[PDB]
Amino acid sequence: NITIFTRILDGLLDGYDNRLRPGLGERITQVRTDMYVNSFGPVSDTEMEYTIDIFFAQTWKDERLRFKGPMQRLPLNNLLASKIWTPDTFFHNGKKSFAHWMTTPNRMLRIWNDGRVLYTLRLTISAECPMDLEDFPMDEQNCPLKFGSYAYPNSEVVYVWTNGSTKSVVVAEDGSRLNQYHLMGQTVGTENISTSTGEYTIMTAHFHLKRKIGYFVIQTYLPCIMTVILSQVSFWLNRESVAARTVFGVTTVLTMTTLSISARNSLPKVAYATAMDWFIAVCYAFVFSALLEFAFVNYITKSQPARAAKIDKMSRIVFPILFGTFNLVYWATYLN
Amino acid sequence: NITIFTRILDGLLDGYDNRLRPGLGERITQVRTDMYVNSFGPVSDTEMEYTIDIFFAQTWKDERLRFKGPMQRLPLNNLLASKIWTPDTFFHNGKKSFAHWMTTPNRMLRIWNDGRVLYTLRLTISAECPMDLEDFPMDEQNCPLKFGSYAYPNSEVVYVWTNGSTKSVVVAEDGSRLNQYHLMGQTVGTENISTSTGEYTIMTAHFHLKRKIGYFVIQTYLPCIMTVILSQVSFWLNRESVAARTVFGVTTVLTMTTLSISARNSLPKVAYATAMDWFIAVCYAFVFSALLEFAFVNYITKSQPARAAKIDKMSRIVFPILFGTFNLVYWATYLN
Amino acid sequence: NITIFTRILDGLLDGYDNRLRPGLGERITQVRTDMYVNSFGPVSDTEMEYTIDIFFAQTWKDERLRFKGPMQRLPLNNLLASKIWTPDTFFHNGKKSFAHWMTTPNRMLRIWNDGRVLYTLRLTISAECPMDLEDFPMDEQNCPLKFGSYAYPNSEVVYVWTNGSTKSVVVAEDGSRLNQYHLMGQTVGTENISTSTGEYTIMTAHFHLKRKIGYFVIQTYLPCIMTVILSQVSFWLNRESVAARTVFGVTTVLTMTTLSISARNSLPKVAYATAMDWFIAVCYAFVFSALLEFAFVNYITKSQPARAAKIDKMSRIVFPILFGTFNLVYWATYLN
Amino acid sequence: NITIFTRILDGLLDGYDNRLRPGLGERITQVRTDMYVNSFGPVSDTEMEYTIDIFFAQTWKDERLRFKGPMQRLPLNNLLASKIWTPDTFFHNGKKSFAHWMTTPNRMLRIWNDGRVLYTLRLTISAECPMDLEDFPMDEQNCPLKFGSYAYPNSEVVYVWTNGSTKSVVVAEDGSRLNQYHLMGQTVGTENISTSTGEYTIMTAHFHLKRKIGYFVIQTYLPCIMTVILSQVSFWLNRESVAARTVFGVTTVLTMTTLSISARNSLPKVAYATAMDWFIAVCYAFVFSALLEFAFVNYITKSQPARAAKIDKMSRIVFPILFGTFNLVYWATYLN
Amino acid sequence: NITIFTRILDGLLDGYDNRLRPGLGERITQVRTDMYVNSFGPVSDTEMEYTIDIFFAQTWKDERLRFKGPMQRLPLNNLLASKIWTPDTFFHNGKKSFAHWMTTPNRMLRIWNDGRVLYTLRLTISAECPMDLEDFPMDEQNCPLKFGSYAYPNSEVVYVWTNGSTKSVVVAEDGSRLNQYHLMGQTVGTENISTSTGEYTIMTAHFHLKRKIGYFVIQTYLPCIMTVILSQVSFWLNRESVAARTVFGVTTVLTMTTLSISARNSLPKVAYATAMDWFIAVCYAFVFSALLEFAFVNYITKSQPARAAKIDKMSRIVFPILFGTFNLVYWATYLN
Ligand SMILES: *[C@@H]1O[C@H](CO)[C@@H](O)[C@H](O)[C@H]1NC(C)=O
Ligand SMILES: *[C@@H]1O[C@H](CO)[C@@H](O)[C@H](O)[C@H]1NC(C)=O
Ligand SMILES: *[C@@H]1O[C@H](CO)[C@@H](O)[C@H](O)[C@H]1NC(C)=O
Ligand SMILES: *[C@@H]1O[C@H](CO)[C@@H](O)[C@H](O)[C@H]1NC(C)=O
Ligand SMILES: *[C@@H]1O[C@H](CO)[C@@H](O)[C@H](O)[C@H]1NC(C)=O
Repeated sequence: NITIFTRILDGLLDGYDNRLRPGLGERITQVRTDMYVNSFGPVSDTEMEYTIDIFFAQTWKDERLRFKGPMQRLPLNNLLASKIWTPDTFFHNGKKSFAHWMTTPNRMLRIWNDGRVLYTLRLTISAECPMDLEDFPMDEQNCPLKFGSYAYPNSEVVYVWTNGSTKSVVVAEDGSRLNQYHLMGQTVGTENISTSTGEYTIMTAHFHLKRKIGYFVIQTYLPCIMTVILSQVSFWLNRESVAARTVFGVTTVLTMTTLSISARNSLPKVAYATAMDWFIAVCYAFVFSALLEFAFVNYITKSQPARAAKIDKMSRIVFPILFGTFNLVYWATYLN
Repeated sequence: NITIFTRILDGLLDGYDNRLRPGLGERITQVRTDMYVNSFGPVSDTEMEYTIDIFFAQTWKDERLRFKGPMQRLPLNNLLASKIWTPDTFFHNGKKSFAHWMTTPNRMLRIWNDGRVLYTLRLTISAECPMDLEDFPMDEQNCPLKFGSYAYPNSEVVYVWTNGSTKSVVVAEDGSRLNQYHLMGQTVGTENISTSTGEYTIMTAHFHLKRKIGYFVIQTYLPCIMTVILSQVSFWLNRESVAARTVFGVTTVLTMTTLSISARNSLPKVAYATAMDWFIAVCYAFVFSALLEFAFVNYITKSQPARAAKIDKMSRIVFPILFGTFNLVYWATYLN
Repeated sequence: NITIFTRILDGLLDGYDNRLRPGLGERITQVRTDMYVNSFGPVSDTEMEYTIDIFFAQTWKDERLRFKGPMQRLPLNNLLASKIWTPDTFFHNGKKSFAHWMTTPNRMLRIWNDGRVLYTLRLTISAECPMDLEDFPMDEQNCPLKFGSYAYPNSEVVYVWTNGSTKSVVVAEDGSRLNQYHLMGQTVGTENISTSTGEYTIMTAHFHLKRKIGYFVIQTYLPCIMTVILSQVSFWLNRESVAARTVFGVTTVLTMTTLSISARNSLPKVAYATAMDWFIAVCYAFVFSALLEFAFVNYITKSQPARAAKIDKMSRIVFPILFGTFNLVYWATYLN
Repeated sequence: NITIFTRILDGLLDGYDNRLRPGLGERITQVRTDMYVNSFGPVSDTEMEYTIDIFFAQTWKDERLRFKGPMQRLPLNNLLASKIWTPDTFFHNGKKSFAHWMTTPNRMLRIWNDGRVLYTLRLTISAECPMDLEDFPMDEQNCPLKFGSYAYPNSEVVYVWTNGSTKSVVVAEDGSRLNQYHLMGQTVGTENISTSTGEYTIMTAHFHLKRKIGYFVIQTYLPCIMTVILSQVSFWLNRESVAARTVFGVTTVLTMTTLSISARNSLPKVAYATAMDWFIAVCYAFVFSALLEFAFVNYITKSQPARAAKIDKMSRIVFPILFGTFNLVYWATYLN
Repeated sequence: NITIFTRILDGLLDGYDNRLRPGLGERITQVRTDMYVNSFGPVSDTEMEYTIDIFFAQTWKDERLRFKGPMQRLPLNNLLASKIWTPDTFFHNGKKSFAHWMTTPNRMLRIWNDGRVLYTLRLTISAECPMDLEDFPMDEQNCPLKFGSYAYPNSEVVYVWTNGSTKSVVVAEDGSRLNQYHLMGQTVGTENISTSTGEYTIMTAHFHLKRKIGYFVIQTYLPCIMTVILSQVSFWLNRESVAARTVFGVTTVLTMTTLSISARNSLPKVAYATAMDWFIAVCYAFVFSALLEFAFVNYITKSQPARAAKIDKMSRIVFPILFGTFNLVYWATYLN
């Protein structure tokens, strides 16, 4: 009762050429793609890439595989995958894609009487995600995933998402777990590209990432915030205490300087200014300006002590308000 | 007397198809899994994953392999592994699983007269272990290990642990050696998951990890503890010594600041506060507040020196008690 | 109607030897190469190399593959690639070249009735790009890409770019995206090299890279600029304030020192001076010289106070002008 | 005269099954192992592992390979290695073992008339070496190397070292070169282990490593030694010089603090105290205590100046002696 | 006219056994080796290894390959490489050697009528280069490259360099480009080694490397040089300025301390002192001694001010001369 299955498989491969796509010279082969994200791996900002584990699935029609038997489906494994024609799908932005072979090559092959074929494949893709860090860290990144045929133009093989966008891409609840990103949602798109070798259909899946703030708050913003507050303490010290107020300005300015370098060490070496950089510069100005106020006051503490005292007392109030006022504009500007 | 063995093996493979699971269309194939952990590799907190070396073993019944002979068992190696059907077991959370091929592919295959099959396989899994670092470092992590069929639904192939939980998972005494973790114990669990391709049985093994404290004590807590004590020394200095007390506050605050950044460098970039972070903040407040006390005292040392002296003398006692009182609440809160 | 295709392929391979190049002993095999850069990967300055993803394409004539049929072209995949002769092309400067095999080996094979063959191959090359960092960061780097035959001398196999330079190399608009480089343009070149085994033709593709400045401005130049300004503040302080002015000179000089080490940490360990290094040295001299002025003034503040005061007042003006004057010469010298 | 060799090899493989161990069902197969260490690779303390390059050799008896001919030996290469049965030897603690295939798979196969077989194989093992860093750096580590059969229990295959321990393991004079370790010697051991699948013989080779001190002396101890001496200089300064002595204590304490963190950065994240840590703590106490002495003296310099001066003068002598006395106990305690 | 080539190749393989070396049992096989270094890769000092890309070539005589035909040579590729016997050459010190397979395995095979064979192979070797850093950085390193047979003793296979040393090893002009090394020249050597398995011939190629100084000058020496000069400035300050001179000594000593740690971070963890370390120690003594002079002077500024002033004035001259005098001895000692 099992030998029946074996005979059918031999018949299907009898006179079957895997080098020829189904329906060659008769029509255009249609392929349906559905993606299930097993886990959305970490996003390496420095390398401008991300890791993803998916169960990539394809469906298409092959008349040569039509069969009649008691069983309407033929679940199988990688053993028969190489014996028949499969599309030469590849990822344009996939820099290094390697499948999993342990314990067994994770491949599923199913066939129905009508000749429909289902070929689900597991993959891990280190695809690149270019990002415009103009509003970093309050940025919404759109990491795409582009794949298509390598040798079959749009006139021979066509890729189309199955059903709607919701069913086309499925993300596991526990899979979408990142340390510094929120997976807001997913979208799909298709387009044609003309090249030297002809037109090729392209399937693009976009993942909307909303960076979660709070790590940099504990890392960069707070030290800058407290650093500015530390410098303003010098305004409460006597003018004649030249040495004491000198340390406050010198130490704070250097403290801000090292934070600027340290903060960008983890950040990618992008040749443009981010929102964080502007925030650092403002904090640098406050501490730097505070030092100037002391130096200017100390310079005129002899000729006109009266005005010098007014500046010191006035300074204690002006700077905290300006720093507080700036923050509301800053955070409100980006958090909206 | 050895040729007898060779003839039997040829007979078993005579007319045997490895593309068809045993008992197809007659019943549901039952698989028993037992795991022996050769060594529990290091846990990379930054990468939120861990390494494990195990002798994964599976057992199932195949009537096609029934044989009669003087020997009741047929120990073998990887040579015959690929010649017969094996389950397409894979690890859902296994990000990169690679077997060991040196000196020889570590695979064992045994067969009995009844047709029972034993297939033990060695593997090294870089599986991911998501962790909720709300109580870090005093946290108990539950790193799971999920595996199941990739192409055979729950209606065809079923995985079940053999005997009880104790015998199902075995850990070598010397294997469970980690630098910053205690292997409290192991547990097993099974569940069904419904997907587009059908229901699949899932086997989950949970390892209970109790992080061992003491590395961070020598790394983060003690420098913070001594740093707070260092700042309080300024309370024992004369008020007029403005420059001397100034250095204590400035240096200590920056010292705490750098520790906060340095401490999280090894810690993963998680977007939420840990218990250690709260401890750092409190230590920051003490040193920061100590500076305020000196600044406030130095500001009113002219108008009302009497009250200023009282604050200084009172400060020497209040702060150490508060810091000592806080620690008892802190450690007792988490160590319980 | 499909079997016709299968018969033709069998006929082509009937009596076809892939170990013999086409037109052997009759003429010289001519190969046309066209390159399409899918994406210009990051350039690792420390490793003096770069990553590139290209669709390398070759064209040549093979009389043995002449065929007659209804279809004038035979699109195919990697399956037939190994069945026929192909050139042993390799990259001389390619340190580690690995192709992409997922989902399928990205290879295209096309044949026409005349016998023309097109063999496009995807590759990722970690080629080395030697750079002369004499004008770093204002440098224009010319990263080449050299490839040629490994076993067929120039007398047997010849590589020539197809059409002009513009069509020979094509770069995708989104592919040429780097963090700290501008892809100004591309060029091609060919040359013969004589070795022990004979003459071999060489095909060289040069990419002109214009480093984009601005990352180092926020990283190195600005801290140096503000550091120099910070030191000059000591010139506005009273001479008798020995301790206060002492901190300015000491802290600034060390600040410059650490920047010099930190700046070169990311830079490759090149045994020669860059333009940035000279800029750092000048900034070091200003801060260092400022300390000398205070020390010299403090030494003669007793014997001849009159001249000491003149130097201090004069110093406040001389140094800022010299630093400002130097920058115009510096930036203008390289930005031209 | 060469064809004679070819005929014999064909005869040996005629009717030879590599899936059956020699002497099956007649006796227990005996295997002799001899190891020649080509080079003892570096030991990664952080990863708790080491690299080793060896020419692993095995010897056993196979009656099926008995032959008669003019030549008493048959030197060969990897070509015939896969054609005959070989043991499934594997390394229990080998985390990632990969052989060398360039230029050719480094395998030797020799056969004599009696049927004795010699199978030498080159390997590189990233085996793990657990270490008890209780006396670090003055520690003697015993890195083992365990290997045995994966599928053949102790009742079928037995591993035994050949001759004595000296001949069993051979280390090249230039191979045993490490940056921070001395290869004192080697030893061998055998034991039986009972598991679920049966008893398996185990062969263990232990390498005695005596860590060479001197790198940490220039890295950790000396900075601590000079740091303590630097703090004691404050004892030679006048009491009224509050600011000057303040810097000594503050800077030295922070200097010790950063050394503690920096020292353990290279050290593995072990959750227990090492000998170096205790040495650091003592040095921390001296600098910390020195600050207390100044603070205590400065506090009572008004009420009882006489006793304050005695403490300062006495302090200059007590602390250096205690630090010197402690070192003799420390180094002598571990260097014995 | 092409079929003639195909027939000859079939005849050569007709009755040809690749498991038997040529001239077996008749003479000793002689192999000539010539090396062409495509590029001398970077030398990783920390890992004590280097990367090299070479076109390794071998030549030997095989009577079985004698043929007669119109063409006197048979250029080929990797296709026929595995069909015939080749030596089992391996690199003793090669830790990880991997060939290049893209676009095609870079292998050339040529045969002449007499039976001479040429087999050029491309390789990339991460060989280890032990170094004695006694005179670092002014050191001349001799990185070797050892290779030989793995299974054929010296009595069967012999390796000999072809012609003289100049022709034996060839280095491309642009290939020998390193960041911190000069390729002074190359040499070859041969020797016999006796082991358990017999005598094996060894071929050794030595590369003479002259480290280029200048990177450490900008990294370590200059900061130390300026640091010493900075400390000596305190000698020009008034004795009563206790606080000011205190900062100079404290900051400079710590600055030297951090440089010592930072300098060795890139340097390998060698357990012995280098020339740079001695230079650092001397610079440490100057800054450390300068602090002692101030402390000693400040201690006796009351009892005998006259002698204290003499020391200060004398100190300003003695220390710069000693530091200048030391450098001439230092650099001249190693630069000769
Ligand atoms: C691509 O080409 C096909 C040709 O049938 C067309 O139907 C489709 O709309 C095109 N897609 C785009 C995005 O232009
Ligand atoms: C999974 O399905 C099987 C069907 O027989 C059932 O017996 C089992 O209880 C199910 N497991 C769970 C966890 O629901
Ligand atoms: C290389 O040799 C060929 C021989 O035909 C010649 O035509 C060509 O000009 C040569 N190229 C160069 C750069 O000399
Ligand atoms: C292991 O078992 C064998 C059985 O023959 C015995 O001879 C040997 O002594 C045992 N080894 C140990 C260490 O117990
Ligand atoms: C190695 O042995 C051969 C034996 O013929 C001898 O000719 C050669 O000189 C020996 N080489 C050395 C370095 O001793």
